[PDB]
Amino acid sequence: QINVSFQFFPPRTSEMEQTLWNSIDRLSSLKPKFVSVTYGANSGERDRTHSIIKGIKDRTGLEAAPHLTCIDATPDELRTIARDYWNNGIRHIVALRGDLPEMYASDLVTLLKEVADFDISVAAYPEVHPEAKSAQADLLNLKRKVDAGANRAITQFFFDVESYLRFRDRCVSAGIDVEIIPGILPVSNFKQAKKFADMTNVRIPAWMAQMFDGLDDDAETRKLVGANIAMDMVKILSREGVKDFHFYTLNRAEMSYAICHTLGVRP
Amino acid sequence: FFHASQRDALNQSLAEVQGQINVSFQFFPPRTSEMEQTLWNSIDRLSSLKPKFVSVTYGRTHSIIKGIKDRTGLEAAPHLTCIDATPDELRTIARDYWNNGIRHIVALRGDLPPGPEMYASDLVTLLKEVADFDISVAAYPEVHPEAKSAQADLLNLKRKVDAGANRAITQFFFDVESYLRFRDRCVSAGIDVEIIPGILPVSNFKQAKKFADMTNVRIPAWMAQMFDGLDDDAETRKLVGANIAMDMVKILSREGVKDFHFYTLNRAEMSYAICHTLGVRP
Amino acid sequence: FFHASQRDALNQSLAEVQGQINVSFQFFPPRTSEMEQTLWNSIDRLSSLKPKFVSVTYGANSGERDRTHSIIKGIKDRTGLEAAPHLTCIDATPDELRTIARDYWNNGIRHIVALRGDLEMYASDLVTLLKEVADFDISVAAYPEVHPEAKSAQADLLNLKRKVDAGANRAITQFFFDVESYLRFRDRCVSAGIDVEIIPGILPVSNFKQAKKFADMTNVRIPAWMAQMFDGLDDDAETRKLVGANIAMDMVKILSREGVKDFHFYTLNRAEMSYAICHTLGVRP
Amino acid sequence: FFHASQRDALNQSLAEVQGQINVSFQFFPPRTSEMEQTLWNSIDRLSSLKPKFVSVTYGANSGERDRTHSIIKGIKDRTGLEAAPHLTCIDATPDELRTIARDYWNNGIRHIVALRGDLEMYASDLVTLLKEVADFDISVAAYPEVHPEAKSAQADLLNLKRKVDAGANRAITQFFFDVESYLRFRDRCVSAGIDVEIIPGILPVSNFKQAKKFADMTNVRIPAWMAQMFDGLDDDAETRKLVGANIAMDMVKILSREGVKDFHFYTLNRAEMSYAICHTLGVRP
Ligand SMILES: Cc1cc2nc3c(=O)[nH]c(=O)nc-3n(C[C@H](O)[C@H](O)[C@H](O)COP(=O)(O)OP(=O)(O)OC[C@H]3O[C@@H](n4cnc5c(N)ncnc54)[C@H](O)[C@@H]3O)c2cc1C
Ligand SMILES: Cc1cc2nc3c(=O)[nH]c(=O)nc-3n(C[C@H](O)[C@H](O)[C@H](O)COP(=O)(O)OP(=O)(O)OC[C@H]3O[C@@H](n4cnc5c(N)ncnc54)[C@H](O)[C@@H]3O)c2cc1C
Ligand SMILES: Cc1cc2nc3c(=O)[nH]c(=O)nc-3n(C[C@H](O)[C@H](O)[C@H](O)COP(=O)(O)OP(=O)(O)OC[C@H]3O[C@@H](n4cnc5c(N)ncnc54)[C@H](O)[C@@H]3O)c2cc1C
Ligand SMILES: Cc1cc2nc3c(=O)[nH]c(=O)nc-3n(C[C@H](O)[C@H](O)[C@H](O)COP(=O)(O)OP(=O)(O)OC[C@H]3O[C@@H](n4cnc5c(N)ncnc54)[C@H](O)[C@@H]3O)c2cc1C
Ligand SMILES: CN1c2c(nc(N)[nH]c2=O)NC[C@@H]1CNc1ccc(C(=O)N[C@@H](CCC(=O)O)C(=O)O)cc1
Ligand SMILES: CN1c2c(nc(N)[nH]c2=O)NC[C@@H]1CNc1ccc(C(=O)N[C@@H](CCC(=O)O)C(=O)O)cc1
Ligand SMILES: CN1c2c(nc(N)[nH]c2=O)NC[C@@H]1CNc1ccc(C(=O)N[C@@H](CCC(=O)O)C(=O)O)cc1
Ligand SMILES: CN1c2c(nc(N)[nH]c2=O)NC[C@@H]1CNc1ccc(C(=O)N[C@@H](CCC(=O)O)C(=O)O)cc1
Repeated sequence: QINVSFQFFPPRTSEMEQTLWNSIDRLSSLKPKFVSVTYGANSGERDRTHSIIKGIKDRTGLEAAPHLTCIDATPDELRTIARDYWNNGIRHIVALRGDLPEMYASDLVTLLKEVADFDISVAAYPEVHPEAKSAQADLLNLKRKVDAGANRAITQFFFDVESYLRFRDRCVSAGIDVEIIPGILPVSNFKQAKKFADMTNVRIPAWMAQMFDGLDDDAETRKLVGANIAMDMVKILSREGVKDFHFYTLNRAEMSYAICHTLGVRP
Repeated sequence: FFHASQRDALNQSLAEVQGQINVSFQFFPPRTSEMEQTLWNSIDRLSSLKPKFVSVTYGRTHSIIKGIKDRTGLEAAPHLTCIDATPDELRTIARDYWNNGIRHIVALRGDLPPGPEMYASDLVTLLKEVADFDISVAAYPEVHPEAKSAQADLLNLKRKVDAGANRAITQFFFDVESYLRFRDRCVSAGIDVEIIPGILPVSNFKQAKKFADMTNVRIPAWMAQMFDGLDDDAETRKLVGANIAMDMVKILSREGVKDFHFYTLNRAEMSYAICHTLGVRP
Repeated sequence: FFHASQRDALNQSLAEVQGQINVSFQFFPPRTSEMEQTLWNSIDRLSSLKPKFVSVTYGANSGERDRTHSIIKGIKDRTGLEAAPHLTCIDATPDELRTIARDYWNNGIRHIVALRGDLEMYASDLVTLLKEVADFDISVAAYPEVHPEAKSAQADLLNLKRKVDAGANRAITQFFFDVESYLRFRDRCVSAGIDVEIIPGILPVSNFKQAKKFADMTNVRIPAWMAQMFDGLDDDAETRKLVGANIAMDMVKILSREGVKDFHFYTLNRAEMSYAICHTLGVRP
Repeated sequence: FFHASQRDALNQSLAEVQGQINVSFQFFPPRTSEMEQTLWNSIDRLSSLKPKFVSVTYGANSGERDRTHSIIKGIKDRTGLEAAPHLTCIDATPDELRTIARDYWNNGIRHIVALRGDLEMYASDLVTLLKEVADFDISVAAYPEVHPEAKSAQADLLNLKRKVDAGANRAITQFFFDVESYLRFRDRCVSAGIDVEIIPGILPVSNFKQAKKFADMTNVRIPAWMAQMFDGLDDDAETRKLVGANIAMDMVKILSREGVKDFHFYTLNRAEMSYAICHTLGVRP
């Protein structure tokens, strides 16, 4: 069947905290294989990420994976943190280098596997990481992370489906045998999605830009339009063999819940 | 891999139709104060899309038409049936409209009261003489329940067109292939009017399904499965329904359909969004 | 490598159709000494490709019928090719049209492109009138994207059927750049029971600014990618030529693979582009 | 309508890459006054496209090193663009090469295309020698269809790896017409652990007779459809240009869709074709 995972971020306000827990209760009913919580060095720190992870586990029993980065952290610190997480039931970590230099994501994967037999997920970039020397180098890096122990790759979001398909083919050609899980970003706020995409070199098709044109002050239409795009995307990916999806919920459940419904993932 | 590129091509072609598609909206006389307000709010919202025309069902209609015309200046076409009316009484009601600014009328026989020898074709002819109205009639891609056969039903539409109907609006449908095959059959039968698809954006499946079973409109298995389990989830139903309708008009648009009629159920949200995807914007 | 493979397959198939494609060329009466010279140069160059026929337009409401007739005569005497004059009925009475038709027939002109003409009778009326005069080969216009004055796509399609039923044995389309529109229209013609081949009219574009204006007036869609391809080339005739040839070559390659074996070229009296496109279709001297 | 849809998708994607493609142009030392003039005209025309760099060949065993150096200097002073001289080691001793390298570096030449050269040391030896002289940007040749003298495809691939490991930061391919061969080679480079981008060398063909001879000598395959496309055009330069442009435009469109964002053009000192191909890639003045 189809497996799904949901990504959340640490709330910074009382309002967002309420929204998040509402979304977790709603989405947990879909029995995701796992959920994850992002890390922001200047937007919550490791303690806030960990707190949310602990809260999810206690409230839902679901496997919750914290996103752990290695910037401004020492190897000894990372080992101590990893040991603590393991001994506390956290056995899946999304290993990342982090949004800013001594170590790269592959170094963290190796460090984590030395501590314990963690389930590890790493970032993949269908349209190439902005800092990569080349597409070839970025693919060789993903192979490096997988070879170090990563169990699966989760991709940066994309809106050009062929870009993901072509990337998946290159991964297979390179001998990367783990699942390349598409990270899906349901878009309700285009202005913000466009900003993020431009910063990560993610192409926004001309038809998509036109689809959101003139909707700056029409939230309702943006939601229906964005849901249509996301549902169409997962439909095509599903037809192309994708059996795993990771949703960038941005702490909202409505869109991701509905998209999962169309994939047959229901309570 | 082709599925991906085909979708991009479909989406891009849709983005390029911007400002070339005509749309019409259908409303019904409100039965409560809440609906009254909802209706006028929707008319204001939808009026900004500059529809070719809007229509009002008839089971107060005359009032609604005038109100819409005297408020937006849109071509408000009232619906007229052959129920509870005599061939002579349908004439006084017919010239009153022309002597009031109403030149477009949707001619139908009408739903039979729960409890005549005059059909819609007979009604169309009974209007052309009074005056040269713009007559729009109903077409049934999946065949009208009472029709003895598909061909017989098709010939009837032709009869209604030859009588003076300058356009046909279809019963709602969810099987796009059925509409396309029907559109082809119409041309083969010599019907030279466009067969405007009537689109019903579904938010309440339970109710839509009941209406469908009553009008002989088929609900595809994939659609039934798509709405299964959402009886108590209005939010998901709306996103799913919008997706279905948007996918429909997108496919229809690529097939050359440049005219759409929306059964708004007096709500603007869904139809407004579907129009947005078709490039119909304020 | 889907795209790469699809390309090699498309290219090889095109290479294999050599000696199976029929082509026709459309010219217009020269208005200057320079254009007169250009036209005859193009006629000699293109005649070497042995087209099934060539045609010469006649601007409706122009009153320059004699020019069209003169050019047609010149082509026949100079090349021995079948030359078809375009004839419009919007600017002539039935009697005048019958006289014009009879003279054509007696002058050995047995193929006429019957049109209503750019602004009482419609093209179908002209077709009927011509068949009554003599057993002419008659070609008529088809519109994949619907004629701008049609009350509906259905009405326009039934009109084509009327012209064919009246005696037209060839249908030539308005130019287009949306290949899928032509393919869908071809299927719709079958649904309407039209049994004549729908010959695509190909317009090789070198001057985009002018083609865009023409397309806008005729309801012909210019894809966004095409508008982008010509953006910034207003003063670069060389690049426009290469880009336009690429577009036309791609178009006929796809149409060829779909089974089209007849092409009508709107040459604008120039031979270079049409000659090269024909070369890719295996139509060579 | 698979082929039609695939075309529209490919074309729209190409339109959307505008402002994301990097290009470079290769020239050769003019041998006559006419060619000298042609070259500078091409350099001015192409420089307006802001290429990442341009390069100038040096025929091994020619003894005309000065010409290459002179042209490079002229380009830098006239355009301010990065100009890379090609340097071969088959006709010079290590000491001579070190002197040549030092002078380039002191003259502001920081990018060299290091080659063994057309017939003791191999290109990898030159790469190592250059890096020892200074921190040069070094580009080397790659062969998707395997260099004719290689003992095996594996040996040739490992040789590219050796050159990259020695300090080369760019790989530029021999020209090709079999797009799938390049794509497969690109994947094989990843398998070999080569992390530099493999830049496709594009040869826009106008004179097929000459390109065929060159291809035959370099082991580059000419597809049967391509040979057929140029058949019968020996004395038709106009049609050859249109056909060749069509081929190159189709090639970069497919490569672009596959993620290639860097292209190196073998201009043969002419600007027209390369300029137009760049225009389709969104590289415009
Ligand atoms: C699914 C997902 C979740 C994420 N969650 C978060 C989050 O919670 N918090 C946060 O801060 N960020 C997060 N990010 C963003 C991420 O941290 C940034 O993309 C970051 O710049 C790189 O992280 P990485 O793990 O991909 O790094 P790496 O895999 O180390 O890659 C980073 C760059 O270094 C290059 N590289 C690798 N090894 C070498 C080498 N030896 N020499 C030279 N270059 C090399 C790569 O090719 C690449 O360009 C996420 C991204 C994804 C796709
Ligand atoms: C766009 C649209 C708007 C509508 N608006 C309204 C509205 O405002 N009010 C309302 O009351 N209803 C409305 N309806 C519903 C409609 O009135 C019903 O569907 C009704 O059952 C048939 O109407 P008709 O106009 O199709 O009649 P007809 O076209 O006469 O068709 C009815 C049946 O008679 C058959 N038939 C025709 N002539 C003969 C003959 N001589 N002998 C035997 N069989 C024959 C036909 O095949 C068919 O089965 C609407 C429907 C549509 C699609
Ligand atoms: C291959 C080709 C060659 C051409 N050559 C020339 C030329 O040399 N000179 C020139 O002047 N123009 C020329 N034209 C342009 C052409 O004359 C215009 O497109 C003109 O507007 C329509 O001519 P038609 O023959 O298609 O007319 P018709 O087939 O009569 O169609 C014109 C319109 O009338 C409608 N129609 C048909 N019958 C009726 C009816 N009974 N009642 C109401 N509407 C009806 C049709 O649907 C359509 O919208 C050419 C076009 C093509 C595609
Ligand atoms: C982008 C580009 C630019 C060029 N510019 C020029 C130019 O300006 N001037 C000019 O003269 N030529 C030029 N050439 C042609 C080139 O010099 C020839 O292809 C030449 O035959 C090989 O040069 P190379 O640098 O690839 O050599 P190398 O990489 O040394 O390879 C040549 C052969 O030696 C083999 N090989 C490598 N090491 C060993 C070893 N230790 N033992 C045995 N075999 C080995 C390789 O597999 C291969 O078959 C260019 C080619 C390209 C693709
Ligand atoms: C781990 N995230 C991430 C990444 N890639 C990089 N480089 N960095 C990241 O932090 N890829 C996946 C994910 C992307 N995160 C995000 C977060 C917010 C928005 C955004 O546009 N937020 C809007 C709308 C929120 C809403 O839905 O209401 C905002 O205004 O917050 C986009 C992507
Ligand atoms: C003219 N209408 C009509 C017809 N066909 C027949 N036979 N009769 C008709 O009146 N075809 C088109 C249109 C269909 N009308 C309708 C009206 C309501 C609903 C419906 O499902 N109503 C629900 C939900 C309303 C809502 O969205 O709030 C209801 O419970 O009222 C469906 C079709
Ligand atoms: C019979 N023609 C025609 C028609 N459709 C209509 N409505 N009317 C017509 O006359 N369809 C086919 C053909 C199109 N004719 C033309 C004629 C000129 C140009 C044009 O753009 N001419 C430019 C460039 C000429 C050149 O290439 O040198 C010009 O400025 O003349 C386009 C289409
Ligand atoms: C560095 N060149 C090169 C190589 N490979 C090898 N082995 N040797 C080389 O010198 N690969 C890339 C490039 C190819 N150079 C060339 C040079 C000329 C022609 C050629 O066919 N020239 C024709 C036409 C010139 C024109 O277009 O005007 C000629 O007759 O000069 C082809 C490839």
